[PDB]
Amino acid sequence: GTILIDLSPDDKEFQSVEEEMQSTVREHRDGGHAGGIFNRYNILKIQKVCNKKLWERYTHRRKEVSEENHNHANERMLFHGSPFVNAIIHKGFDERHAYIGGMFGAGIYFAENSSKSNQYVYGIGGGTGCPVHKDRSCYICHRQLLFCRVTLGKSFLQFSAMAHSPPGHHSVTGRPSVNGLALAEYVIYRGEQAYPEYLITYQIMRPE
Ligand SMILES: CN1c2ncccc2C(=O)N[C@H]1c1ccc(Cl)cc1Cl
Ligand SMILES: [Zn+2]
Repeated sequence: GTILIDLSPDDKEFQSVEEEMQSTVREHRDGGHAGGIFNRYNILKIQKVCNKKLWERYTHRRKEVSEENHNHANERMLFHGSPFVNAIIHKGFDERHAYIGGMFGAGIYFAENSSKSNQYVYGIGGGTGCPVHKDRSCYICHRQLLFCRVTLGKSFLQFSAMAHSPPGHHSVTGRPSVNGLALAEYVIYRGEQAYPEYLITYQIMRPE
């Protein structure tokens, strides 16, 4: 029951989502190995993901968390890149979409840096790159990211360089403690704590 609604580039909503995408690009410690080499994106399309049952599943869980955390859901808008994005927008997030080998355990990971999520579009470590050219830095092929509404509740803070949340917490926050320019990454352990709100289609752009 998912429908996708295209946003106009003239729409303030398109513009605010594009700005969050573009402004959160950073350099990565792999020199571009996983995600490719780029400083900005060519945004091709931004679509709103509308699914009433998935939305109600999200808001139900959001209310439970909020009531466990002094009426504070601690909701964020975060990026998610995955080879499962077409399944996620139709079926919702669930344990099949978790990263079993993640550093905070088997969970569903999200990023503040759009370029961090871009590293995972073609799989863990960028897999083998795009299916057409086998190129992790492909400038031709269209990529997709999700910009998701995420309930963190009481988040366990890890200072750093499906499983359960730590007891007494609803998520984990990975705070960068070496790279002064990296933004945070977050993990949830219940698929109901995220809603895939926007589907963003783009290309990475070759630096000039
Ligand atoms: C694991 N990965 C991430 N890790 C840190 C920050 C953000 C992300 C993200 O955007 N995607 C996840 C992810 C990628 C691929 C697969 Cl198969 C599962 C996940 Cl959870
Ligand atoms: Zn390609």
